[PDB]
Amino acid sequence: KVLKIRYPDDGEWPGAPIDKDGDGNPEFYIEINLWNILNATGFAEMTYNLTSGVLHYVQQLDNIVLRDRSNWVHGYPEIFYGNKPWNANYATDGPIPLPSKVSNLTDFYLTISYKLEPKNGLPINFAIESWLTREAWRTTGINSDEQEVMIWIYYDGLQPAGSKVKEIVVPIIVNGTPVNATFEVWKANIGWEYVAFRIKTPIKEGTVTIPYGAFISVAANISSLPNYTELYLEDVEIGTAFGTPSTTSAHLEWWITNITLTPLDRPLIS
Ligand SMILES: [Ca+2]
Ligand SMILES: [Ca+2]
Repeated sequence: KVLKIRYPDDGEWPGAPIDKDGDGNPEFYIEINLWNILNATGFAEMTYNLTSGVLHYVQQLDNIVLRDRSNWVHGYPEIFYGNKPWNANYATDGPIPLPSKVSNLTDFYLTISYKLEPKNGLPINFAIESWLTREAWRTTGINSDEQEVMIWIYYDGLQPAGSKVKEIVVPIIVNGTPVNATFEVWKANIGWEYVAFRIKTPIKEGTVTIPYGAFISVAANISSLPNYTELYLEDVEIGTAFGTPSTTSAHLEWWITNITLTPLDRPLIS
């Protein structure tokens, strides 16, 4: 009834599928994903109670030494749907058929209920991201002619890579109320094209619904990549990037109670 993964007990890359009906196709996949930590004292643990659906992350890391300080953040503990293109983990038991070409995929709402508790000023975000690849089912990383799209609905003390492009309005729902929100749009080239949408009014807890195609449409429109609509939207990842090169301790707790993807009768890109 409770799935648990733990760093460092389960190795340096703990992860596991959430497969509540035991059918061999996960509905989501969880990873502690301390991808830029070389060594730390303490632990990080992610539990997932299969009756309530609560995902709970608890992290107490100290003495942190990074694998590469130029990558800035320490890690991105996360839950995702679809095929994460960096590894062989996937989750496809859901209503949206990911991966799919962006030219074929319906728009969808993403609704997340959550609560974040970073300790002592730790720089963090709460970031949803997707990877857009030239092949349907990538598992070996990302190339220069592909894209990372990130949507930050909370942040403290972190700025997206690259430089600010513009601000956009996106109609979202916060705590049951439809609201026009503003997102800054940032663009970088970091080995691949990077586009991040950073909310101007961070939301540290509650229930948030966003229309995914509002973001992908802007990412398409500002992209320098050729044949953008032939890319596959591989996945939707939800997690908290944290840390900076001068952070040596990182204590953080958070909870996610619901993730829902809701299809809409319309194209993703408009
Ligand atoms: Ca399943
Ligand atoms: Ca994968």
